[PDB]
Amino acid sequence: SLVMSSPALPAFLLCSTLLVIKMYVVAIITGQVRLRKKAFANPEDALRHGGPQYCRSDPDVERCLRAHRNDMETIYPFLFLGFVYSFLGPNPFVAWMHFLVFLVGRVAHTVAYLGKLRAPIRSVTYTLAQLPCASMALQILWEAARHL
Amino acid sequence: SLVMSSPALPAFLLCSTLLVIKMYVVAIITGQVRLRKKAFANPEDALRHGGPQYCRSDPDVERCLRAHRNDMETIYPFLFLGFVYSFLGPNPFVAWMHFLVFLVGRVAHTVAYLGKLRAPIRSVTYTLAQLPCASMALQILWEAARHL
Amino acid sequence: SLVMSSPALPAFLLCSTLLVIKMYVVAIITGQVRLRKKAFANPEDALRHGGPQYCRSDPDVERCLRAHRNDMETIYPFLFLGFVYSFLGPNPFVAWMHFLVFLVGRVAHTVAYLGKLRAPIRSVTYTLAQLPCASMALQILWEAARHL
Ligand SMILES: Cc1cccc2ccc(N3CC[C@H](C(=O)N[C@H]4CCO[C@H](CO)C4)C(C)(C)C3)nc12
Ligand SMILES: Cc1cccc2ccc(N3CC[C@H](C(=O)N[C@H]4CCO[C@H](CO)C4)C(C)(C)C3)nc12
Ligand SMILES: Cc1cccc2ccc(N3CC[C@H](C(=O)N[C@H]4CCO[C@H](CO)C4)C(C)(C)C3)nc12
Ligand SMILES: CCCCCCCCO[C@@H]1O[C@H](CO)[C@@H](O)[C@H](O)[C@H]1O
Ligand SMILES: CCCCCCCCO[C@@H]1O[C@H](CO)[C@@H](O)[C@H](O)[C@H]1O
Ligand SMILES: CCCCCCCCO[C@@H]1O[C@H](CO)[C@@H](O)[C@H](O)[C@H]1O
Ligand SMILES: CCCCCCCCO[C@@H]1O[C@H](CO)[C@@H](O)[C@H](O)[C@H]1O
Ligand SMILES: CCCCCCCCO[C@@H]1O[C@H](CO)[C@@H](O)[C@H](O)[C@H]1O
Ligand SMILES: CCCCCCCCO[C@@H]1O[C@H](CO)[C@@H](O)[C@H](O)[C@H]1O
Ligand SMILES: N[C@@H](CCC(=O)N[C@@H](CS)C(=O)NCC(=O)O)C(=O)O
Ligand SMILES: N[C@@H](CCC(=O)N[C@@H](CS)C(=O)NCC(=O)O)C(=O)O
Ligand SMILES: N[C@@H](CCC(=O)N[C@@H](CS)C(=O)NCC(=O)O)C(=O)O
Repeated sequence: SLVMSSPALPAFLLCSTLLVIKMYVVAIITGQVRLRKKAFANPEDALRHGGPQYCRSDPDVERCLRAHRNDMETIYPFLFLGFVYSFLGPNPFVAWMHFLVFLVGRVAHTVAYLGKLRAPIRSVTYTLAQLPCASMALQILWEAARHL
Repeated sequence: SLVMSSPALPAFLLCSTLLVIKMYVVAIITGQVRLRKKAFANPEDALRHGGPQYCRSDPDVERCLRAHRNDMETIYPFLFLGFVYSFLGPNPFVAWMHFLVFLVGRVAHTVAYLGKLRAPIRSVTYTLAQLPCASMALQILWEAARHL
Repeated sequence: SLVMSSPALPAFLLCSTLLVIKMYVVAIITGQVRLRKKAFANPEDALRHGGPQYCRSDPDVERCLRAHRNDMETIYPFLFLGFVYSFLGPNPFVAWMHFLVFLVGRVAHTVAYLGKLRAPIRSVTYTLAQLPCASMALQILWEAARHL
């Protein structure tokens, strides 16, 4: 199998796919909140679900959208950086640590966001998860630059 | 050519590039709607196009932005999942079907969204397109996990 | 090193990683603006930073979010298109030019957006940067289609 193209690749693919699934979970939760709170973004949706007054904003729907947006601001860059980093021959354990810190930090971020946990818990989880991303980005920069 | 690195890859690259172009079409439509409805997001834009009163929201611009955001929530994960899945040696026809269902579902989603089609047409197209994404994600999970 | 899998790859990886870092800079700036203007998105954040009245919108925070969103609408597609394009055996100089126009255009876009530069400076930088993206997308389409 081509999953063994590099020793770090299986770990990267596991963490990254779990994070994609975690984003899908946020999308599904958002839909559930829209239904339960009757807060739809579109008149056509609202008319099917009780009337035009249900095309409206809701603070919990907005919170779900913020968590999903923050995921897009961070997880998408990781999918790129982690893939490239997997092929730079990093120490297997060190690579695993980078991916695991990102995975745990991001899952914790969504829990802290949707769970409305006290500040600065969410901010700390965000920062933690970005650390391995910064590390991988710098490593890629050096490797790319030196091959120019 | 390296497009033949796997039998499923050409189909994946065709569908994924068409979807990127489809996102670009949404960006261009959004700009056209801003101009036609004189609804700009920035004072500097509004002042060039008739006055400060034209820095304002518009329901059709907001709808375009929702479609584009939903694209980012779904097409970007597909670009990752479909690329990896192409290298897991899937049945060629089965892979083609996964990519085609996603392509058709997503094009239909944008038509249903921007066309203001009755509910639940958009919701159904969304769900349809996510099915092959869930399928690919699970397959990647098993392949990655078993190589740990 | 696997960075030399294709002659264009090091240049692509350099430009793409710099652009990811540039997105991270926008995220950090956004946080600084939230703090300085006391405009937080969440009640839990506001209560830590002076009171519930500080959960509020701010035009500069909104502008930062627009720049970051526009980045997600454009840089993420580039990460995909440029990666694939690097493996289609393009002329090295021509490829470098595609990546450099995108890099310069996007950095200029963020400067024009956050700097509130007069129209149509931002719109021009956006258009410039999209040109190589359109070019790469078409090239990928032909290469993928002909291998079906
Ligand atoms: C992400 C994902 C991944 C994998 C599979 C997925 C399958 C479905 C799926 N949806 C997202 C939530 C969405 C939703 O709840 N929308 C509500 C608001 C508008 O009105 C709707 C009709 O009443 C209900 C749903 C169930 C229609 C489709 N998402 C998926
Ligand atoms: C996505 C894509 C892909 C490939 C090539 C592309 C080329 C351009 C291009 N734009 C997106 C729409 C955008 C727009 O219509 N903005 C209006 C609102 C603000 O004010 C503007 C100046 O009056 C008009 C435009 C034409 C300036 C640039 N997009 C592209
Ligand atoms: C992108 C990136 C890349 C690499 C490393 C990074 C490290 C941190 C980092 N943050 C983004 C900005 C964010 C922020 O300023 N938020 C303010 C608003 C809410 O309240 C906060 C607590 O008072 C302050 C911060 C510093 C907590 C975390 N970003 C990073
Ligand atoms: C990957 C998806 C993670 C979902 C985490 C959801 C955490 C929800 O947690 C809940 O949050 C509520 C406030 O929103 C509180 O009232 C509840 O006490 C708490 O259980
Ligand atoms: C604001 C703090 C966030 C930045 C986190 C820095 C991550 C450190 O990253 C490290 O950088 C070194 C020098 O480039 C490299 O030699 C290491 O391989 C890399 O792990
Ligand atoms: C990939 C881009 C797909 C663009 C699909 C646009 C569909 C527009 O469709 C139009 O929608 C209008 C309401 O918005 C209706 O008034 C019109 O009858 C209908 O033709
Ligand atoms: C809520 C319903 C959405 C989930 C769609 C499930 C997609 C099924 O996906 C299937 O999963 C099987 C078991 O892992 C695998 O053996 C198959 O290869 C895979 O196609
Ligand atoms: C990659 C990050 C680029 C950051 C570019 C920030 C440009 C800020 O530029 C500043 O903009 C202000 C208005 O916002 C003006 O008042 C100042 O004159 C100007 O210096
Ligand atoms: C609206 C204008 C934006 C579109 C920019 C067009 C970019 C041109 O792209 C070119 O297309 C040719 C034909 O497919 C190819 O032969 C070239 O390799 C490619 O560089
Ligand atoms: N887009 C972000 C940029 C900065 C950021 O990502 N901050 C982290 C830590 S405070 C966060 O969880 N932001 C909440 C959010 O993005 O909604 C924002 O507006 O806050
Ligand atoms: N961000 C989405 C998450 C759920 C979702 O993607 N739902 C689909 C089917 S109802 C959709 O088309 N949502 C419209 C949208 O994202 O604006 C939302 O707010 O609805
Ligand atoms: N989502 C974009 C789509 C069109 C676009 O990307 N336009 C460029 C050039 S005018 C832009 O800088 N838009 C500003 C923005 O996205 O906030 C929008 O709403 O304008």
